[PDB]
Amino acid sequence: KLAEKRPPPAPRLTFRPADSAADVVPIAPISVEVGDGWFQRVALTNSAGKVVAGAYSRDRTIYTITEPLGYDTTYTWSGSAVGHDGKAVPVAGKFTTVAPVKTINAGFQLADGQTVGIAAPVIIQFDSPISDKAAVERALTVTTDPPVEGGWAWLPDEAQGARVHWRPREYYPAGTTVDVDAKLYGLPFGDGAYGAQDMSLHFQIGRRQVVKAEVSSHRIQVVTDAGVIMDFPCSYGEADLARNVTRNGIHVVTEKYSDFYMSNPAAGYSERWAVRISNNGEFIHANPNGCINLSTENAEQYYRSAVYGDPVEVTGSSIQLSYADGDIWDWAVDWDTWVSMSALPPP
Repeated sequence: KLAEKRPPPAPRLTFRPADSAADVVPIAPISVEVGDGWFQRVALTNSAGKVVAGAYSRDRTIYTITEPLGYDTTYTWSGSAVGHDGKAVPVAGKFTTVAPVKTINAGFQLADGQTVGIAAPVIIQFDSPISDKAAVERALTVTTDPPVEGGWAWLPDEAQGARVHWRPREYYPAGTTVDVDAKLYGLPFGDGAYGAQDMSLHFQIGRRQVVKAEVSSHRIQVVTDAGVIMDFPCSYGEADLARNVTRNGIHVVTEKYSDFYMSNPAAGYSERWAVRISNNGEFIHANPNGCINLSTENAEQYYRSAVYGDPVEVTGSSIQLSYADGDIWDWAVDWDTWVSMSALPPP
């Protein structure tokens, strides 16, 4: 004659990740939901007391974290959720994120905001080898305006570590803007290594400028949208021996010196108005070898015009630019060879 009804349910809390889990990836989904009830308060702190941000998805059945976490850190839940009957039951729990075997840092070779020439590669250099290069490359997106075809390619690791290069197939159209996103935080690089940090880079391609360098011509031409703006007598390597041959193929300008003191394989010299076109010791500069030599006042005027990433098309030479010459050799190989240095299939 009285009640005899079985009570309304207890709230059911489901934790992702679950209580006491270790080796949790710092960008994994982190949540807490309640059925048969709604949350009254939820918070997540790390071991040091820093709240980690999150918001409740509607009809407060779920609370989700909205910022990445750290490595080798233990996180605790605190809160309560009220059931049907009105009594509140605690939201308490723990977990711990991964400590990686090592964290592999990386960096771009250009700065955000840089304006570069129509042949600049995007260079990402790491400070360790990389076991799962495909996993890392799949974390790379390049977005161009206008959109342009290109590819990622891995070069042989340097002493500092592995390194990957992005090249357009044809030259960038002058003015193109470039956005590079590397989502490497919490990404396993394999063999227990993890990305150190997400990286992003914004830069612009500058004015179109192409150097035409036909060795048999004893001239160099500098051509922009204004046409031939420089046609200089010059001279190239005598090509007696191989050390004095100007490499064939499309070079990239990297560095330039008003006034410079160098010593490295060729002999050793100190010069003026040098524009470096290879890490092998080739320059456009003044002579008053390997290099392209101009009069001092023609070397100066070119030197001022030049920009990182400008292409230098050398033709009529008998040794083609190569890995053996150091960076930048990315334009000395056909496209099918470039897509073949991707750690992924070749669409």
